[PDB]
Amino acid sequence: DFCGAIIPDNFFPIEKLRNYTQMGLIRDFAKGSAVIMPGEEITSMIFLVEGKIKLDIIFEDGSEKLLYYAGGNSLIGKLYPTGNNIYATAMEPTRTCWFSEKSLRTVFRTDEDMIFEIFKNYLTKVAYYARQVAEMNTYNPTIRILRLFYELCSSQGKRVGDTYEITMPLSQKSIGEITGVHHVTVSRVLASLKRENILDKKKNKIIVYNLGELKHLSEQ
Amino acid sequence: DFCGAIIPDNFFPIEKLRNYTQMGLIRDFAKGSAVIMPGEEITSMIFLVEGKIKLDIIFEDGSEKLLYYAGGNSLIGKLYPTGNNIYATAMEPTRTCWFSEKSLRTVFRTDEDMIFEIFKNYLTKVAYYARQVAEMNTYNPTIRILRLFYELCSSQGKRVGDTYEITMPLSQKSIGEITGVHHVTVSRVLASLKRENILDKKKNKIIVYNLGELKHLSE
Ligand SMILES: O=C(O)Cc1ccc(O)c(Cl)c1
Ligand SMILES: O=C(O)Cc1ccc(O)c(Cl)c1
Repeated sequence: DFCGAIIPDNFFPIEKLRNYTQMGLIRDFAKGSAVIMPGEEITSMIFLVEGKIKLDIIFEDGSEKLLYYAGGNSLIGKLYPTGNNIYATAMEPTRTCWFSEKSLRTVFRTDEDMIFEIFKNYLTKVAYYARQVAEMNTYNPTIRILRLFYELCSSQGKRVGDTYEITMPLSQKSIGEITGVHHVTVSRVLASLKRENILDKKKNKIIVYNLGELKHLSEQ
Repeated sequence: DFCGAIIPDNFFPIEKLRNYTQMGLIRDFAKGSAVIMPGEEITSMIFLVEGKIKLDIIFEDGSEKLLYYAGGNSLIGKLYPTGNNIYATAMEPTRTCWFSEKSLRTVFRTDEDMIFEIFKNYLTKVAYYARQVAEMNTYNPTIRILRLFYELCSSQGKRVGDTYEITMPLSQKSIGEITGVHHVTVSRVLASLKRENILDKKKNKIIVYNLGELKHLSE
């Protein structure tokens, strides 16, 4: 039931939707193919059976921004028109199941519990983006990066001896896109955290050596 | 079925939940009272029967930001813990109806259409805040104000002679809360639009005198 997310990746997965694929439409996408083409009117929820999708918004002038990444058991909630132009691409071989409104009605008639899993996925999304707007309007770029590391550590960090490890590949490019901070700032902040023996951001994991100092710095 | 919103006010209203408030819990709030107290854990959808609520987020340092305004038939979607500290206050005398998960099961067993109205309400919120993040990362403060005015005109400007009128009280304060732009920028932009005979943002209405020019300046 917990609908917090720290990064916009794998928002509240619903693995149980796999039990209802007969009620929807299976569609596959090779790496690089468009799951949602720019300008395409989507009126389906799109369940990712396995794979990976990058989901962006496109503005009227052609500029493009990351919204989120989605993996196995993720759900794209675009049942109705929203007024946003969306471009979603497969990052690897991807199988999806598309559920129209009518299809979903058959799902919920079979399994009431599915309604609430979907609410939990929408809610996780609203809480994520609503907080992010507010944080962007409150905290400077360096503080947003520190808050991100601190939060990630408290949500996903597992203590291995005298330290915490967060097992995820979080690229500097991805940090930039998620925080809306320019690359020199990202590199400099990450480089000082490593230098001062607080946190080392590696390719495959983040190691936090001093969580109280990271917290303390994030609060300045 | 349209799940757009230009301003964080009266997100996708659900009038038909009025039909089911006997399945929920009616709670009344006086003007100035906390509908959602700071620190309060909420596990109900909260339907606004009548009145008005200002709903804010509060950070660990006690700093606070507007998320939205809600009026009659609005829905607060806080059925599960989110990890955000939320503070919601009644701006007028307010009647609400609180729907637990259990109460919602009863609603949906009765009328399956309510499922989908709630989906529309959530989808409208996601689309609003996700777009706002991306725009904040795309467009400078002044262009975000212009875009706000042009999109409001396009969606609900009413033609009156050579003008378009947007009938709403939208304060300079609220313009800054919505756009994330500081007051001195908001005042200078509004004063320049008025100077240049493009747009006059008055107290209870906004008049657009040159739409094509506003369109152009926003781009
Ligand atoms: O389509 C939109 O405007 C925003 C959006 C994108 C992806 C999602 O999964 C949702 Cl719920 C909304
Ligand atoms: O509770 C939150 O973290 C965000 C929030 C606030 C109000 C709402 O109606 C929703 Cl759906 C979410």
